[PDB]
Amino acid sequence: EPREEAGALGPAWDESQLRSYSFPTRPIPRLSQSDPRAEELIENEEPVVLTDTNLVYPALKWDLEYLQENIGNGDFSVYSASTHKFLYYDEKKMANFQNFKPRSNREEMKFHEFVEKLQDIQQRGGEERLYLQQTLNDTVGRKIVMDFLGFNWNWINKQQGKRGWGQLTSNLLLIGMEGNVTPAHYDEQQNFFAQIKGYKRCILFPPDQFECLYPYPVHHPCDRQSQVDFDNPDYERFPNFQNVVGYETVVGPGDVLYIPMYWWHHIESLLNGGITITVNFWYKGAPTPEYPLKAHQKVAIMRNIEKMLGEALGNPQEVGPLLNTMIKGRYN
Amino acid sequence: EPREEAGALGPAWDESQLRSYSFPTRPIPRLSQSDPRAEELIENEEPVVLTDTNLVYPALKWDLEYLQENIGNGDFSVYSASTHKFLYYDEKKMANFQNFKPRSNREEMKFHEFVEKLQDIQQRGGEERLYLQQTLNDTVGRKIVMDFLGFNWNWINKQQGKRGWGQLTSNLLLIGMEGNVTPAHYDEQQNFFAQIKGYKRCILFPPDQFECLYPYPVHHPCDRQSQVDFDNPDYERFPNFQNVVGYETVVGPGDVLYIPMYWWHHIESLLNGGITITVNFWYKGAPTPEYPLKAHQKVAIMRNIEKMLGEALGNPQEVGPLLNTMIKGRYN
Ligand SMILES: Oc1c(I)cc(Cl)c2cccnc12
Ligand SMILES: Oc1c(I)cc(Cl)c2cccnc12
Ligand SMILES: [Fe+2]
Ligand SMILES: [Fe+2]
Repeated sequence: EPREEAGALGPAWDESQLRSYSFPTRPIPRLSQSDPRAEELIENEEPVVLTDTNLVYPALKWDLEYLQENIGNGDFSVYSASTHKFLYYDEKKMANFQNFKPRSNREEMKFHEFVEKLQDIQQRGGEERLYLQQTLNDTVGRKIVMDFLGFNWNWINKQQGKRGWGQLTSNLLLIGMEGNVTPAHYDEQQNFFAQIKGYKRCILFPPDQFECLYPYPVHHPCDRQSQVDFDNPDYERFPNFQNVVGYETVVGPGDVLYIPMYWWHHIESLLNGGITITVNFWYKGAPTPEYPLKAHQKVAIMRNIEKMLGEALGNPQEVGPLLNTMIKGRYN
Repeated sequence: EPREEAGALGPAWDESQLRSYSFPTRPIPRLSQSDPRAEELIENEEPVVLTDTNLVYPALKWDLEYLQENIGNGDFSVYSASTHKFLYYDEKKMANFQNFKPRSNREEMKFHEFVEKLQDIQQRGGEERLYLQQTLNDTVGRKIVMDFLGFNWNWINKQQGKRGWGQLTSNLLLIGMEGNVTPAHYDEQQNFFAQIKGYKRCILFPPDQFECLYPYPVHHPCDRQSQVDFDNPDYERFPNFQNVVGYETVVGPGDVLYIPMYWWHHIESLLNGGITITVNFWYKGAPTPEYPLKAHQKVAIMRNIEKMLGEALGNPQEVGPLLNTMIKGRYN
């Protein structure tokens, strides 16, 4: 059931704001940071919404206005698509596949310019949507640095210690528009996903559902994304999508979602629900210490064979025919 | 056309002694050792029958009687099958596959005992056939050592030098019974196949016909053999067998066949043609020095991925499902 906001301000969100999908899902547990079960889920690399970290307390005041006034005149990466689906591609790998035009084009700008194109689009009721994805570096204004400084570093660094994780690799900041979807993909890093403004539906799939999810080829610029269009699944090409079962939740201002290493996540900003703000924190996982082997290690292996083959053969286009030659009438 | 033996002794063999097969084949060139074209085929790793090496001149006198009188009382590996097809299995790998009973059972013995079971079988018109495959070591009698000593070492060692090949790894000696088939398989070593007594039909396939030949899984005890039963090919399981094209020849006393590294060979002793004797010499190929990649190197690669996977997963039975997970809806 949708959560009731304090002081009776009404339901935070309602069902009609969520897209409809072919697969069932179960709920991710919402817990307190002090709960022993949350700690148990994290070490066990299972998802968990932590409702009371205060991780990004100072950022909760943030709207566009405030950020405009304070982030300063630096350069911000802005992605742009004529549709609700924001398929991230990888630029390095574009060389690997020629018959692939990007359907979502990046563009650098200043915050006011991003806010410009934002207010405009809404004022002219357009279908174009936008995402601001910017790895928070240095150019940022004094107040925002003060906001940053006030994040709950005690809590997060102590999680990094207990999990024996490696180093904080990045802090993306995300500002998007209502209805924005980030299609299913997995990451190699442990992730804390800190919600700030707006509501996001997060659907997660364990790594053992590799077979139902059909990642793009490793050398493909969409490496790590599902090939399956969730809005129109192709059961002829992707029969095992019919078997997919997700874990689902809705995060709002103050919630931190642990997205474990190698879990798929598909993320959507609520329809008619306004802009969204998230900040995420990524940590390199603990290093390798044993059988039975875990699903994610098997995924590591498939990736590695694929990388190796592309090297040995001098050509990523040849990986697929070599793999078929290897299994046809032999392993299949 | 079948070759005419000197002094008009009649056709060496006739068509009716050859089994009938679903695939076409072309002839391997019969050449002289002095011919520049033979040297050109060898360095190019293509097959060639050399008609005048004198490689095993002293052994041409050998029949059963002579060998009995001279090889001495040592131990000789003898394979035994209730059929014409001698499927060699690998003993180490038997652990890897349980639902596999060997259909051709080995047995050690003395030469007279082998000759015993030979004369008997013929006298009692039986379907059981036998092969003597013995890596010539030391136990052998003085005359046979003298025979050995007289082989054309000048010629063979000078081939090893020119080809930059590594070391002579083995000298099998083969004595079999008429109609014996050795089903298609490939070897990793360069091979000189020296015919001595009887006639053998050798059908060879280049390594680029991997796809039509369907080798068993690398961890299978029949690793390196075709899965295809040439006498009853299963075009449902092995569709690309329909595309197979071989190079064929008939070798007799005095002929040496170069079987290049990684070429498939399927070998059959002529029907109604009596016992056969061969001695083969195997050399480790030249070491690796470049694209485009050669078929055999690609075969090296498929083998390696397969070996790696079996290691990483701690279980050869899991190689196949991991490979399918890796290609299904991804590369196929
Ligand atoms: O890597 C990510 C980006 I970039 C943007 C979003 Cl919305 C994500 C959401 C969940 C997990 N990872 C995400
Ligand atoms: O490895 C071999 C054995 I053991 C027995 C036979 Cl009649 C062969 C014939 C051709 C090539 N290799 C062969
Ligand atoms: Fe992600
Ligand atoms: Fe062989």
